[PDB]
Amino acid sequence: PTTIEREFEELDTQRRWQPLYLEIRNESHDYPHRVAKFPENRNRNRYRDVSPYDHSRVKLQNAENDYINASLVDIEEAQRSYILTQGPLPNTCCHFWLMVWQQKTKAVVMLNRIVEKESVKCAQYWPTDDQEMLFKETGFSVKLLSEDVKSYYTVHLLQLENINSGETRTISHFHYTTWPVPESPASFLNFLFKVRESGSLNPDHGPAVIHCSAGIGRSGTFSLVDTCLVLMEKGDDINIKQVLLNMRKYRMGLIQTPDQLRFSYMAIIEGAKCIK
Ligand SMILES: CCc1oc2cc(S(=O)(=O)Nc3ccc(S(=O)(=O)Nc4nccs4)cc3)ccc2c1C(=O)c1cc(Br)c(O)c(Br)c1
Repeated sequence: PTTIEREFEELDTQRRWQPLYLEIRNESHDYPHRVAKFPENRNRNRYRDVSPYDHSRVKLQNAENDYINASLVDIEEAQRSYILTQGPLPNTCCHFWLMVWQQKTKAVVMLNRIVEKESVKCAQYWPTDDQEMLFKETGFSVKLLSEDVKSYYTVHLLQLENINSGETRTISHFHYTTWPVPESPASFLNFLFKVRESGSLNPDHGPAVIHCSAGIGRSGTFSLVDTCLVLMEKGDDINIKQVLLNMRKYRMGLIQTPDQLRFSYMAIIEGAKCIK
């Protein structure tokens, strides 16, 4: 039994998952997010209570308004860096692809459906058929090259084209389509390591773009499990609470429910076991 397994059982029998999440909420530092609250940036935010910090937000270079609801989450100890962003709005899809191009991003990880519970959680920012999707505001076009439909997720091969220079880039779109938290981390871990197998999270590429609806809940679960697993391969005894609080310095409110926190503990334990 490892230290993480000992702690996981202690929280389970003592039923201390909600006070632990309350501790993480109370110890979370607040950072200024002034740019997100500008009146001109109101239509660029999906939710009023979700904003990127000024010190870690991703800037759209050489644009009139450089703002996008996206945060660069850097973890130097794990040599990992993700871009956690919101589900693009119909008017911010052009900015979403401008960010992907400027940051040299290789893959996009989508952990939500287009509609969920009678509500649209994300705009259709990529084409579903052979028709080209134009984004004249930033000068980009997206074409669907291939699609691999699996049981719980779908992988779309996309072509991001700079319509002004003709340069094209292949983007791997990993779309997890069956997020309820899941009762078992087997499906989530196999989806995460399929993203790992593509080499998209490797340092020779730009930061991968992780996003759900708000980009803090399910995206925080994906980033926390992946980062903690990398830190375990380095032989380091990790403090999952401290790792999560450190990532919360780059984007507010990572992990939204105690169940998401408990699922992150399960995915880290089962993920490290599958390597053994
Ligand atoms: C670490 C990623 C990962 O973690 C998982 C966890 C489960 S689980 O929740 O059922 N838990 C589990 C399942 C099996 C074991 S086990 O260690 O007893 N068996 C095996 N380990 C490696 C190959 S067979 C230990 C824990 C299932 C599947 C996976 C899984 C994968 O699907 C997976 C594993 C590898 Br290695 C890989 O290269 C890729 Br791609 C995906």
